[PDB]
Amino acid sequence: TLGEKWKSRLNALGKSEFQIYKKSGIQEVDRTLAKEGIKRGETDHHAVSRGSAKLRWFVERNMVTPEGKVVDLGCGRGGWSYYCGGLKNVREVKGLTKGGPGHEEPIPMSTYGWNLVRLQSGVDVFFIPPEKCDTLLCDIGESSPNPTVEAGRTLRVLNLVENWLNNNTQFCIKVLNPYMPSVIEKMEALQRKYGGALVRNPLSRNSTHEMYWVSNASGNIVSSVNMISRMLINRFTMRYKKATYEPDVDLGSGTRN
Ligand SMILES: Nc1ncnc2c1ncn2[C@@H]1O[C@H](CSCC[C@H](N)C(=O)O)[C@@H](O)[C@H]1O
Repeated sequence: TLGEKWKSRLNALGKSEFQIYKKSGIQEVDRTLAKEGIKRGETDHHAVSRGSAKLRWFVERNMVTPEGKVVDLGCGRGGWSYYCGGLKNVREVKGLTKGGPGHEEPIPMSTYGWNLVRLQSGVDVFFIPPEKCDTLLCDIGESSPNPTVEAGRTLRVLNLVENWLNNNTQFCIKVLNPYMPSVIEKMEALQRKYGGALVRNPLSRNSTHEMYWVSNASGNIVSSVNMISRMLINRFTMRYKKATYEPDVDLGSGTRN
């Protein structure tokens, strides 16, 4: 497929060439100071990761309207959870991850609405009973040189999420590899059953073909992905181009009643 061609080409790049391509013409969050602040123990204002700004991109465009009880599957440090904790119609946020050595452990913060957020690692979302929620978030998906490996991992995530959804469910779910036939088929059925569409976030690096399945979006799946495969391929042709930066998000401080 067109995406697989992109994948072959990506795997043939040298080290230096990869790092450059990875950032060419993408959008980037200015994280220097937020990171230095967290390192000094600062728990107010800062986003634990660039995932906050990433999720904000979708939310400010109403592609996902987090509300009620939010479940963040694979929350990592908590970037997505903490951001939702400060959102108007959100009442509760539950984030889950593996954590442990060689894995991202959630960081305790005092950002706005932190008291509405509960994080816990040592949990493998794939084998715990599904819970009820109003919005389901999931940013799971480890990339690999081999697209068939990504296809399976992706299909696992899609089936995992299919269990946590009902209808009225707001959702933003990462789809690591959306171009492999197997994943495309699944997405067509899921779209057919739960709506929404796939969207490319300008903050995603060129090194990944990741797209997110957002509930409040529309668009033909096959058409979605290809449009993006062509983009990523075109970006290979770029010379001496870097990312455009933007200020990170300020998450406030304070509790919510
Ligand atoms: N089976 C599983 N169960 C729980 N967590 C998992 C998992 N597989 C992967 N993960 C976690 O999924 C996380 C995805 S990266 C998290 C980004 C987060 N949205 C943020 O903005 O900070 C990784 O940290 C990984 O540790």
